[PDB]
Amino acid sequence: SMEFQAALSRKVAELVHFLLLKYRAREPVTKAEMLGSVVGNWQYFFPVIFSKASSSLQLVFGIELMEVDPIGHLYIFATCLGLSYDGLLGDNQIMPKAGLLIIVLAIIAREGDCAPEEKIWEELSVLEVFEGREDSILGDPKKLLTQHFVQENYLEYRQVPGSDPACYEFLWGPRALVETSYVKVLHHMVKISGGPHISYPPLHEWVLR
Amino acid sequence: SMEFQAALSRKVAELVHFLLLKYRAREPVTKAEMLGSVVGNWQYFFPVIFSKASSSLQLVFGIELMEVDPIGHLYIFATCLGLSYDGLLGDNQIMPKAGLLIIVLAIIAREGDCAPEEKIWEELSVLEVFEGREDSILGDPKKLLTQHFVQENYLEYRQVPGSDPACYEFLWGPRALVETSYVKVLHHMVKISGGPHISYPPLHEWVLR
Repeated sequence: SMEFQAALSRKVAELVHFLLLKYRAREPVTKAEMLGSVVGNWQYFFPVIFSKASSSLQLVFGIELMEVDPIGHLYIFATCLGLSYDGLLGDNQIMPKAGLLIIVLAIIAREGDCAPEEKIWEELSVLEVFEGREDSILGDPKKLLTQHFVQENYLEYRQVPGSDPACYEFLWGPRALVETSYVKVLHHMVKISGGPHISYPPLHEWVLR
Repeated sequence: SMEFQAALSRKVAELVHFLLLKYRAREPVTKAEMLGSVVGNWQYFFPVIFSKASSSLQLVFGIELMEVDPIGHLYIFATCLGLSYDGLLGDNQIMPKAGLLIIVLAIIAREGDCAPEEKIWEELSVLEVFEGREDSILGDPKKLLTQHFVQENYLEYRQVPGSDPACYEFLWGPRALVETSYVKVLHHMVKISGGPHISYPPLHEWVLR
Protein backbone atom coordinates (compact mmCIF):
# COMPACT_ATOMS: atom_id res chain seq x y z
CA SER A 1 0.00 0.00 0.00
CA MET A 2 2.52 2.60 1.14
CA GLU A 3 5.16 1.47 -1.39
CA PHE A 4 2.61 1.02 -4.17
CA GLN A 5 1.04 4.40 -3.38
CA ALA A 6 4.52 5.98 -3.38
CA ALA A 7 5.23 4.58 -6.85
CA LEU A 8 1.81 5.67 -8.12
CA SER A 9 2.36 9.18 -6.72
CA ARG A 10 5.77 9.28 -8.41
CA LYS A 11 4.03 8.54 -11.72
CA VAL A 12 1.56 11.35 -10.94
CA ALA A 13 4.46 13.76 -10.32
CA GLU A 14 6.12 12.70 -13.58
CA LEU A 15 2.91 13.41 -15.50
CA VAL A 16 2.62 16.77 -13.71
CA HIS A 17 6.17 17.66 -14.79
CA PHE A 18 5.44 16.60 -18.38
CA LEU A 19 2.23 18.63 -18.51
CA LEU A 20 4.05 21.64 -17.05
CA LEU A 21 6.65 21.37 -19.81
CA LYS A 22 3.83 21.26 -22.37
CA TYR A 23 2.29 24.33 -20.70
CA ARG A 24 5.54 26.30 -20.89
CA ALA A 25 5.86 25.54 -24.62
CA ARG A 26 2.19 26.55 -25.19
CA GLU A 27 1.89 23.18 -27.02
CA PRO A 28 -1.27 21.05 -27.07
CA VAL A 29 -1.10 17.52 -25.68
CA THR A 30 -2.96 14.27 -26.37
CA LYS A 31 -3.74 11.25 -24.24
CA ALA A 32 -1.43 9.29 -26.56
CA GLU A 33 1.48 11.65 -25.86
CA MET A 34 0.83 11.28 -22.12
CA LEU A 35 0.96 7.48 -22.43
CA GLY A 36 4.28 8.08 -24.17
CA SER A 37 5.37 9.48 -20.78
CA VAL A 38 3.63 7.02 -18.42
CA VAL A 39 6.39 4.49 -19.06
CA GLY A 40 5.33 0.86 -19.32
CA ASN A 41 3.44 -0.94 -16.52
CA TRP A 42 1.40 2.03 -15.31
CA GLN A 43 -0.60 2.33 -18.56
CA TYR A 44 -3.45 0.47 -16.83
CA PHE A 45 -3.55 3.16 -14.13
CA PHE A 46 -3.86 6.04 -16.61
CA PRO A 47 -7.39 7.07 -15.46
CA VAL A 48 -6.35 7.68 -11.84
CA ILE A 49 -2.90 9.12 -12.66
CA PHE A 50 -4.37 11.58 -15.17
CA SER A 51 -7.17 12.48 -12.76
CA LYS A 52 -4.65 13.25 -10.02
CA ALA A 53 -2.28 15.21 -12.25
CA SER A 54 -5.05 17.39 -13.68
CA SER A 55 -6.28 18.03 -10.15
CA SER A 56 -2.77 19.05 -9.08
CA LEU A 57 -2.59 21.47 -12.00
CA GLN A 58 -5.74 23.24 -10.82
CA LEU A 59 -5.09 23.20 -7.09
CA VAL A 60 -1.34 23.77 -6.79
CA PHE A 61 -0.47 25.69 -9.97
CA GLY A 62 -3.71 27.37 -11.02
CA ILE A 63 -3.58 25.78 -14.49
CA GLU A 64 -6.68 24.24 -16.10
CA LEU A 65 -6.28 21.35 -18.55
CA MET A 66 -9.12 21.58 -21.08
CA GLU A 67 -10.25 18.91 -23.56
CA VAL A 68 -10.93 20.46 -26.96
CA ASP A 69 -11.33 17.20 -28.96
CA PRO A 70 -13.25 14.43 -27.14
CA ILE A 71 -12.62 11.92 -29.95
CA GLY A 72 -8.89 12.46 -30.40
CA HIS A 73 -8.34 13.34 -26.72
CA LEU A 74 -6.57 16.64 -27.40
CA TYR A 75 -5.93 19.02 -24.50
CA ILE A 76 -4.91 22.66 -24.17
CA PHE A 77 -4.11 24.81 -21.13
CA ALA A 78 -5.57 27.94 -19.60
CA THR A 79 -4.68 29.95 -16.54
CA CYS A 80 -7.43 29.66 -13.93
CA LEU A 81 -9.90 32.57 -14.00
CA GLY A 82 -8.16 33.79 -17.17
CA LEU A 83 -5.45 35.72 -15.31
CA SER A 84 -2.72 37.20 -17.51
CA TYR A 85 -0.06 36.20 -14.95
CA ASP A 86 1.44 32.82 -14.07
CA GLY A 87 4.63 33.94 -12.29
CA LEU A 88 7.01 32.23 -14.73
CA LEU A 89 10.36 33.53 -16.02
CA GLY A 90 11.44 32.35 -19.46
CA ASP A 91 12.23 28.64 -19.43
CA ASN A 92 13.50 28.61 -15.84
CA GLN A 93 12.18 25.64 -13.87
CA ILE A 94 10.15 27.63 -11.36
CA MET A 95 6.65 26.94 -10.14
CA PRO A 96 3.62 28.70 -11.66
CA LYS A 97 2.20 31.09 -9.06
CA ALA A 98 -1.42 31.69 -10.17
CA GLY A 99 -2.88 29.19 -7.68
CA LEU A 100 -1.30 30.94 -4.70
CA LEU A 101 -2.35 34.33 -6.06
CA ILE A 102 -5.94 33.09 -6.25
CA ILE A 103 -5.74 31.70 -2.70
CA VAL A 104 -4.67 35.11 -1.38
CA LEU A 105 -7.38 36.89 -3.38
CA ALA A 106 -9.88 34.43 -1.90
CA ILE A 107 -8.82 35.09 1.69
CA ILE A 108 -9.27 38.82 1.06
CA ALA A 109 -12.67 38.31 -0.59
CA ARG A 110 -13.73 36.12 2.35
CA GLU A 111 -12.86 38.86 4.83
CA GLY A 112 -14.40 41.70 2.80
CA ASP A 113 -12.64 44.84 1.55
CA CYS A 114 -9.29 43.85 3.08
CA ALA A 115 -7.50 41.36 5.31
CA PRO A 116 -4.87 41.97 8.01
CA GLU A 117 -1.50 40.64 6.90
CA GLU A 118 -1.46 38.35 9.96
CA LYS A 119 -4.45 36.44 8.58
CA ILE A 120 -2.63 36.03 5.25
CA TRP A 121 0.51 34.76 6.99
CA GLU A 122 -1.47 32.36 9.20
CA GLU A 123 -3.37 30.92 6.23
CA LEU A 124 -0.30 30.60 4.00
CA SER A 125 1.82 28.97 6.73
CA VAL A 126 -0.24 25.74 6.55
CA LEU A 127 0.62 25.09 2.89
CA GLU A 128 3.30 22.43 2.44
CA VAL A 129 4.77 24.28 -0.57
CA PHE A 130 6.78 26.41 1.87
CA GLU A 131 8.45 23.27 3.34
CA GLY A 132 9.58 24.79 6.64
CA ARG A 133 11.84 27.45 5.10
CA GLU A 134 10.26 30.42 6.90
CA ASP A 135 13.67 31.21 8.44
CA SER A 136 15.43 31.94 5.13
CA ILE A 137 18.04 34.69 5.45
CA LEU A 138 16.64 36.34 2.32
CA GLY A 139 13.21 36.54 3.98
CA ASP A 140 10.13 34.42 4.62
CA PRO A 141 9.25 33.04 1.16
CA LYS A 142 5.47 33.44 1.62
CA LYS A 143 5.93 37.15 2.35
CA LEU A 144 8.28 37.67 -0.62
CA LEU A 145 5.66 35.86 -2.73
CA THR A 146 2.95 38.29 -1.65
CA GLN A 147 5.46 40.98 -2.66
CA HIS A 148 5.40 39.48 -6.16
CA PHE A 149 1.61 39.80 -6.13
CA VAL A 150 1.70 43.42 -4.90
CA GLN A 151 4.29 44.46 -7.50
CA GLU A 152 2.14 43.02 -10.31
CA ASN A 153 -0.79 45.17 -9.04
CA TYR A 154 -2.99 42.17 -8.18
CA LEU A 155 -2.73 43.18 -4.52
CA GLU A 156 -2.47 46.46 -2.67
CA TYR A 157 -0.61 46.60 0.64
CA ARG A 158 -1.22 49.48 3.01
CA GLN A 159 -1.19 50.57 6.62
CA VAL A 160 -4.47 50.09 8.47
CA PRO A 161 -5.78 53.69 8.62
CA GLY A 162 -5.15 55.21 12.03
CA SER A 163 -3.22 52.30 13.55
CA ASP A 164 -0.59 53.04 16.20
CA PRO A 165 1.76 51.27 16.13
CA ALA A 166 1.40 50.65 12.39
CA CYS A 167 -0.56 47.59 11.28
CA TYR A 168 -0.83 46.52 7.65
CA GLU A 169 -3.47 44.95 5.43
CA PHE A 170 -3.97 43.53 1.92
CA LEU A 171 -6.70 44.48 -0.55
CA TRP A 172 -7.43 43.57 -4.16
CA GLY A 173 -5.30 45.62 -6.54
CA PRO A 174 -6.56 47.27 -9.72
CA ARG A 175 -5.33 44.41 -11.93
CA ALA A 176 -7.23 41.83 -9.86
CA LEU A 177 -10.38 43.95 -10.10
CA VAL A 178 -10.01 44.30 -13.88
CA GLU A 179 -9.20 40.65 -14.61
CA THR A 180 -11.62 38.85 -12.26
CA SER A 181 -14.23 39.43 -9.54
CA TYR A 182 -15.21 38.42 -6.02
CA VAL A 183 -17.90 36.02 -7.23
CA LYS A 184 -15.60 34.28 -9.72
CA VAL A 185 -12.83 33.78 -7.15
CA LEU A 186 -15.19 32.54 -4.44
CA HIS A 187 -16.91 30.24 -6.94
CA HIS A 188 -13.54 28.88 -8.09
CA MET A 189 -12.63 28.13 -4.47
CA VAL A 190 -15.93 26.34 -3.83
CA LYS A 191 -15.54 24.41 -7.09
CA ILE A 192 -11.95 23.16 -6.87
CA SER A 193 -12.12 22.15 -3.20
CA GLY A 194 -15.43 20.36 -3.48
CA GLY A 195 -18.21 21.58 -1.22
CA PRO A 196 -16.55 22.17 2.16
CA HIS A 197 -17.57 20.62 5.48
CA ILE A 198 -16.26 20.70 9.08
CA SER A 199 -19.85 20.28 10.29
CA TYR A 200 -20.22 20.30 14.06
CA PRO A 201 -20.69 16.78 15.49
CA PRO A 202 -23.80 15.75 17.45
CA LEU A 203 -23.10 18.27 20.21
CA HIS A 204 -26.19 20.13 18.97
CA GLU A 205 -28.83 17.45 19.70
CA TRP A 206 -30.16 16.43 23.12
CA VAL A 207 -30.41 12.73 23.94
CA LEU A 208 -33.44 13.47 26.18
CA ARG A 209 -32.75 10.34 28.24
CA SER B 1 40.65 32.67 18.38
CA MET B 2 37.79 30.74 16.78
CA GLU B 3 35.60 30.99 19.91
CA PHE B 4 36.56 34.61 20.57
CA GLN B 5 35.99 35.50 16.91
CA ALA B 6 32.61 33.74 17.04
CA ALA B 7 31.56 35.81 20.06
CA LEU B 8 32.83 39.01 18.44
CA SER B 9 30.93 38.20 15.23
CA ARG B 10 27.80 37.54 17.29
CA LYS B 11 28.16 41.05 18.75
CA VAL B 12 28.55 42.38 15.19
CA ALA B 13 25.34 40.62 14.14
CA GLU B 14 23.49 42.03 17.16
CA LEU B 15 24.58 45.55 16.24
CA VAL B 16 23.52 44.90 12.63
CA HIS B 17 20.07 43.82 13.84
CA PHE B 18 19.79 46.90 16.08
CA LEU B 19 20.81 49.25 13.26
CA LEU B 20 18.32 47.55 10.93
CA LEU B 21 15.56 48.15 13.47
CA LYS B 22 16.60 51.82 13.64
CA TYR B 23 16.54 51.95 9.83
CA ARG B 24 13.02 50.52 9.65
CA ALA B 25 11.77 53.15 12.12
CA ARG B 26 13.53 55.94 10.15
CA GLU B 27 15.00 56.96 13.55
CA PRO B 28 18.47 58.49 14.01
CA VAL B 29 20.98 56.67 16.21
CA THR B 30 23.93 57.74 18.37
CA LYS B 31 27.10 55.98 19.43
CA ALA B 32 25.71 56.10 22.98
CA GLU B 33 22.54 54.26 21.94
CA MET B 34 24.69 51.62 20.22
CA LEU B 35 26.72 51.12 23.41
CA GLY B 36 23.33 50.65 25.07
CA SER B 37 23.08 47.58 22.80
CA VAL B 38 26.69 46.30 22.95
CA VAL B 39 25.98 44.74 26.33
CA GLY B 40 28.76 44.93 28.90
CA ASN B 41 32.25 43.52 28.26
CA TRP B 42 32.43 44.29 24.54
CA GLN B 43 32.37 48.08 25.04
CA TYR B 44 36.16 48.07 24.57
CA PHE B 45 35.71 46.47 21.14
CA PHE B 46 33.26 49.11 19.90
CA PRO B 47 35.60 50.47 17.15
CA VAL B 48 35.94 47.11 15.39
CA ILE B 49 32.33 45.97 16.00
CA PHE B 50 30.93 49.25 14.66
CA SER B 51 33.33 49.16 11.71
CA LYS B 52 32.18 45.66 10.80
CA ALA B 53 28.47 46.36 11.24
CA SER B 54 28.58 49.51 9.11
CA SER B 55 30.46 47.55 6.45
CA SER B 56 27.81 44.82 6.53
CA LEU B 57 25.10 47.45 6.06
CA GLN B 58 26.75 48.68 2.87
CA LEU B 59 27.78 45.35 1.40
CA VAL B 60 24.92 43.01 2.29
CA PHE B 61 21.93 45.34 2.61
CA GLY B 62 22.81 48.38 0.50
CA ILE B 63 22.28 50.75 3.45
CA GLU B 64 24.74 53.58 4.20
CA LEU B 65 25.19 54.77 7.78
CA MET B 66 26.06 58.48 7.67
CA GLU B 67 27.45 60.62 10.50
CA VAL B 68 25.68 63.99 10.61
CA ASP B 69 27.09 65.22 13.97
CA PRO B 70 30.79 64.43 14.54
CA ILE B 71 30.71 65.83 18.08
CA GLY B 72 27.58 64.09 19.35
CA HIS B 73 28.13 61.01 17.13
CA LEU B 74 24.68 61.09 15.55
CA TYR B 75 23.97 58.85 12.56
CA ILE B 76 21.23 58.63 9.94
CA PHE B 77 20.60 56.13 7.13
CA ALA B 78 20.39 56.34 3.36
CA THR B 79 19.80 53.76 0.68
CA CYS B 80 22.93 53.26 -1.40
CA LEU B 81 22.94 55.28 -4.64
CA GLY B 82 19.74 56.98 -3.42
CA LEU B 83 17.43 54.26 -4.75
CA SER B 84 13.76 54.64 -3.81
CA TYR B 85 13.49 50.88 -3.17
CA ASP B 86 14.76 48.70 -0.33
CA GLY B 87 12.55 45.62 -0.79
CA LEU B 88 10.92 45.85 2.65
CA LEU B 89 7.28 45.12 3.55
CA GLY B 90 5.85 46.99 6.53
CA ASP B 91 7.49 45.85 9.76
CA ASN B 92 8.03 42.26 8.59
CA GLN B 93 11.50 40.97 9.49
CA ILE B 94 12.75 40.53 5.93
CA MET B 95 16.10 41.50 4.52
CA PRO B 96 16.60 44.80 2.65
CA LYS B 97 17.22 44.01 -1.02
CA ALA B 98 18.99 47.12 -2.39
CA GLY B 99 22.47 45.57 -2.18
CA LEU B 100 21.51 42.59 -4.34
CA LEU B 101 19.71 44.88 -6.78
CA ILE B 102 22.90 46.93 -7.14
CA ILE B 103 24.98 43.77 -7.63
CA VAL B 104 22.73 42.69 -10.52
CA LEU B 105 22.81 46.18 -12.05
CA ALA B 106 26.61 46.05 -11.80
CA ILE B 107 26.89 42.71 -13.59
CA ILE B 108 24.76 44.13 -16.41
CA ALA B 109 26.81 47.34 -16.58
CA ARG B 110 30.01 45.27 -16.65
CA GLU B 111 28.76 43.28 -19.63
CA GLY B 112 27.37 46.28 -21.53
CA ASP B 113 23.79 46.78 -22.72
CA CYS B 114 22.62 43.43 -21.34
CA ALA B 115 23.70 40.18 -19.72
CA PRO B 116 22.55 36.61 -20.44
CA GLU B 117 20.52 35.27 -17.53
CA GLU B 118 23.04 32.43 -17.15
CA LYS B 119 25.73 34.94 -16.17
CA ILE B 120 23.38 36.42 -13.56
CA TRP B 121 22.59 32.98 -12.14
CA GLU B 122 26.28 31.98 -12.06
CA GLU B 123 27.29 35.19 -10.28
CA LEU B 124 24.44 35.08 -7.76
CA SER B 125 24.98 31.40 -6.93
CA VAL B 126 28.26 32.18 -5.11
CA LEU B 127 26.59 34.45 -2.53
CA GLU B 128 26.09 32.76 0.84
CA VAL B 129 22.77 34.59 1.37
CA PHE B 130 21.06 31.86 -0.66
CA GLU B 131 22.32 29.17 1.78
CA GLY B 132 21.92 26.16 -0.52
CA ARG B 133 18.15 26.51 -1.00
CA GLU B 134 18.23 26.55 -4.82
CA ASP B 135 15.97 23.47 -4.82
CA SER B 136 12.99 25.16 -3.15
CA ILE B 137 9.66 23.86 -4.43
CA LEU B 138 8.44 27.45 -4.82
CA GLY B 139 11.40 28.19 -7.11
CA ASP B 140 15.07 29.12 -6.96
CA PRO B 141 15.14 32.14 -4.58
CA LYS B 142 17.75 34.07 -6.61
CA LYS B 143 15.53 33.87 -9.70
CA LEU B 144 12.40 34.92 -7.78
CA LEU B 145 14.48 37.82 -6.40
CA THR B 146 15.38 38.98 -9.89
CA GLN B 147 11.63 38.77 -10.55
CA HIS B 148 11.17 41.31 -7.74
CA PHE B 149 13.67 43.57 -9.51
CA VAL B 150 11.96 43.18 -12.90
CA GLN B 151 8.50 43.89 -11.48
CA GLU B 152 9.75 47.12 -9.87
CA ASN B 153 11.05 48.23 -13.32
CA TYR B 154 14.71 48.32 -12.22
CA LEU B 155 15.38 45.45 -14.64
CA GLU B 156 14.00 44.42 -18.00
CA TYR B 157 13.90 40.73 -18.94
CA ARG B 158 13.58 39.73 -22.56
CA GLN B 159 14.34 37.05 -25.11
CA VAL B 160 17.67 37.44 -26.89
CA PRO B 161 16.54 38.73 -30.32
CA GLY B 162 16.54 35.93 -32.88
CA SER B 163 17.50 33.08 -30.54
CA ASP B 164 16.25 29.57 -31.33
CA PRO B 165 15.61 27.94 -28.97
CA ALA B 166 14.75 30.99 -26.87
CA CYS B 167 17.49 32.48 -24.70
CA TYR B 168 16.88 35.32 -22.26
CA GLU B 169 18.79 38.35 -21.01
CA PHE B 170 18.59 41.16 -18.44
CA LEU B 171 18.98 44.89 -19.10
CA TRP B 172 18.60 48.00 -16.98
CA GLY B 173 14.96 48.99 -16.63
CA PRO B 174 13.62 52.53 -16.93
CA ARG B 175 13.56 53.05 -13.16
CA ALA B 176 17.23 52.08 -12.84
CA LEU B 177 18.12 54.50 -15.64
CA VAL B 178 16.16 57.32 -14.00
CA GLU B 179 17.45 56.78 -10.45
CA THR B 180 21.14 56.03 -11.09
CA SER B 181 23.72 55.52 -13.86
CA TYR B 182 26.39 53.14 -15.11
CA VAL B 183 29.23 55.26 -13.71
CA LYS B 184 27.64 55.56 -10.26
CA VAL B 185 27.00 51.82 -9.97
CA LEU B 186 30.47 50.85 -11.20
CA HIS B 187 32.04 53.43 -8.89
CA HIS B 188 30.01 52.11 -5.95
CA MET B 189 31.24 48.58 -6.70
CA VAL B 190 34.88 49.70 -6.89
CA LYS B 191 34.44 51.71 -3.68
CA ILE B 192 32.74 49.20 -1.38
CA SER B 193 34.90 46.23 -2.38
CA GLY B 194 38.18 48.09 -2.15
CA GLY B 195 40.32 48.16 -5.27
CA PRO B 196 40.14 44.61 -6.66
CA HIS B 197 43.08 42.33 -7.40
CA ILE B 198 43.52 38.72 -8.65
CA SER B 199 46.78 39.81 -10.30
CA TYR B 200 48.52 37.05 -12.24
CA PRO B 201 51.49 35.59 -10.32
CA PRO B 202 55.06 35.68 -11.66
CA LEU B 203 54.18 33.54 -14.67
CA HIS B 204 54.77 36.67 -16.77
CA GLU B 205 58.50 37.17 -16.04
CA TRP B 206 61.39 35.07 -17.37
CA VAL B 207 64.07 33.92 -14.94
CA LEU B 208 66.65 34.07 -17.77
CA ARG B 209 68.82 31.49 -16.00
